[PDB]
Amino acid sequence: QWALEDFEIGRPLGKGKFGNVYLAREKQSKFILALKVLFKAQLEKAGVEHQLRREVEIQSHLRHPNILRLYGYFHDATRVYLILEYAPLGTVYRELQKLSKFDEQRTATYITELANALSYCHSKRVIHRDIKPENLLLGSAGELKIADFGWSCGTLDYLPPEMIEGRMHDEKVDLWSLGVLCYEFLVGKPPFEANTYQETYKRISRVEFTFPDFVTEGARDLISRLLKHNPSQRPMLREVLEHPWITANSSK
Ligand SMILES: C#CCNC(=O)c1cc(Nc2cc(C3CC3)[nH]n2)nc(N2CCN(C(=O)c3ccc(O[S+](=O)=O)cc3)CC2)n1
Repeated sequence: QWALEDFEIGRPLGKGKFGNVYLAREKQSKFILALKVLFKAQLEKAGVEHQLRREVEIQSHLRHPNILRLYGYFHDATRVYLILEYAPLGTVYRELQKLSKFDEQRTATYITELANALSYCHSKRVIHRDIKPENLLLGSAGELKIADFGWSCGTLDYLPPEMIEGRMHDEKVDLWSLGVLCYEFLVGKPPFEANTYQETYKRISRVEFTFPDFVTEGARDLISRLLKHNPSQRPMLREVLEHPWITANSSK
């Protein structure tokens, strides 16, 4: 229903691996949106042609203030194009490099907007992975918005134990990500970082992490409760919005 000639591309937002994302205005009536171009190259270098083709199928059937929108897509002879919502204030990874580490007010609010988005995703029967600071955009008001979802290998940093052990995984995976994220926001780095898979794999498998002095109790109690090896004993996100440290610092 769309084509490359209903759009006017502007400032290059990001130059990535599978393509580029540009600021674009729908010339029909001047709508500001993010337009990502995925070439057949790289994409056809892997079998991800229909791998991230069902990912777009999941994206469209997804409406949420904290979930980045997918308006549509179309195919070229060289590439494919994705019409996405524009997030004025970049990624959380960028804000994280400038501030190095977040406080408790900001972090508690981020895991709140995330718990809501994940809850909606589970109610809509959607399992998510990959969720990391590189995949989180800020809106006009700093509204957190999750992206990618093409994954709905690489750096294991944000993968749960059951997933790397090649075993079974369910909805409780997103509550491990919530734990790893909350740590990274508070500390500045993921709780299982390293220089290799074999080390990170061991560390993530053994669930071996430590706390800097400044990260406080209530935050420790939440990161700890969230980062249990077994898929159970991890609170359902309904219970994570309830946590005292969360509520005592969050926004709504
Ligand atoms: C500071 C400041 C002001 N704002 C920005 O500086 C700012 C705003 C923005 N607004 C957006 C983009 C989107 C779309 C979902 C893209 N919605 N709202 N995006 C970015 N980015 C996104 C992309 N960036 C990447 O590094 C990349 C990632 C994957 C990727 O995959 S793809 O297969 O090629 C290829 C590149 C890095 C800068 N940066």
